[PDB]
Amino acid sequence: SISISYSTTYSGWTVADYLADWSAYFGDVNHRPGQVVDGSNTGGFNPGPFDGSQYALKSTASDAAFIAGGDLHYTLFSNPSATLWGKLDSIALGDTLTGGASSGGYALDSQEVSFSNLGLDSPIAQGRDGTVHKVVYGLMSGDSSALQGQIDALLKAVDPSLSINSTFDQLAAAGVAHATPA
Ligand code: HEM
Repeated sequence: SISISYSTTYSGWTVADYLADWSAYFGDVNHRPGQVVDGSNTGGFNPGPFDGSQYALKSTASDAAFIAGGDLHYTLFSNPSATLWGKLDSIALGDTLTGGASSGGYALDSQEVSFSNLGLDSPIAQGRDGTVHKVVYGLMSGDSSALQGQIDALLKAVDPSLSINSTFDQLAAAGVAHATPA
């Protein structure tokens, strides 16, 4: 089942409000044709260069950052082009990204919320329609809708009363979340 970690700061927030707000603040890095700039809005893989157990990206304007964890692959120019696919187990949100391939991984100096045991697996053949691609490219674009839809499905699978409209505290009471010190 999905497992959610949250700073006590967010105990009374709904997941949806937290995500809508975090993503709006992270803001669109404009990773689109004509605007991709290596080292500015590409993010990076560990160990990389285009595959690894983590993909991480910091905002081009705020300190906000996220880390996707699992077994991830980016096709670059190979068919189907510009596709992130593979197994996505976790998404961590916060600010102040640190690390990288030369450190052995990425971390957030301030990790606010993480969603683990996501169990998302997208085959390469689905290309940019795959869930993994939609979730992460949505985040890169300042749009947590795809992530929200996957979290909602995972929460309903535990119990239909649970959803992104539950508070983190409600989800902790339901057995799927736990707090970390603020
Ligand atoms: C090491 C990380 C990455 C590098 C170096 C990279 C590089 C590129 C390059 C060179 C382009 C062509 C457009 C341009 O140059 O302006 C591009 C486009 C694109 N990339 Fe990335 N990318 C990375 C990560 C990702 C990730 C993780 C995703 C999805 C989750 C993604 C999704 C896309 C999409 C959707 C396009 C536009 C495709 C289109 O509409 O033609 N990229 N990327």
